[PDB]
Amino acid sequence: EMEKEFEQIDKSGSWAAIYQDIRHEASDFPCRVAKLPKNKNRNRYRDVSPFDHSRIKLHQEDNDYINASLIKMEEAQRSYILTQGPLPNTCGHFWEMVWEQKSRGVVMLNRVMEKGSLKCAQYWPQKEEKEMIFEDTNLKLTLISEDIKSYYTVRQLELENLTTQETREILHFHYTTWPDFGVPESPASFLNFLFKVRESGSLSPEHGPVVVHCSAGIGRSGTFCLADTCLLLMDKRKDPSSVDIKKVLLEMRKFRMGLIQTADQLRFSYLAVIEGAKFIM
Repeated sequence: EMEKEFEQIDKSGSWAAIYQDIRHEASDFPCRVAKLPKNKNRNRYRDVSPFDHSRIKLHQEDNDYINASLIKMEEAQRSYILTQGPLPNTCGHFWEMVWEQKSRGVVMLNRVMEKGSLKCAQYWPQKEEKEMIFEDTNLKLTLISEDIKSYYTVRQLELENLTTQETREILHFHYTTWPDFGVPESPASFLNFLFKVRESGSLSPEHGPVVVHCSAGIGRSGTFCLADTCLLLMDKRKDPSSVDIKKVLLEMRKFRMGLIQTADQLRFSYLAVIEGAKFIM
């Protein structure tokens, strides 16, 4: 199984080398809209832009820009919208997207503050009596319930379109235990978090694409999507050992750049997929 390849990369300590080749082979498409001056304040990092061909467009006649890419996995029959962590001024857009794309879940893989800095705005309400209102996109968000576990937290939020008065329930899955530096020591927690999300039905086809974010929306976000898809494939293909992580990662990078930011996260993905293959099988 790919575990063989895994143990061999380790024996050779050639991860950084395997990871680099991935970067070189990675697709490179234009990001015209993202780089336009009017959308400058709408991007978190200068080096993390969405390709034009796959960016999510807000349903605003005005400005339809939001740093977010739709990753469409044909064979796995799975789609994800990867995005950067909401900025002070793009929280309304963020929710407008969730609303227009008919998303059921939002997966957060970072803490609001990491390494003594703000990795993203507080875009959801912390107390149920203090709803939030985004006047620019005309949406209301209310905390309904919050369940705090050891490595993650699940929140039931209510999103209302103040325009149409229509209401929807968004499940917010927050992975709170990713270390400030490096990757998790054990894929155990990550895989459970993944399974929790799957169980919610947030990944299922009847709903829009699950929104997934980190700070840049490529590192931990890549890991999440890559593990999920690879597991689905091993799960539906006649020959599970035929699933190639490297080929899938490149298929994903056709939709958003930089997924998996380190040779170390790459290893961890390999790890997660393998352990997850065992818990399933």
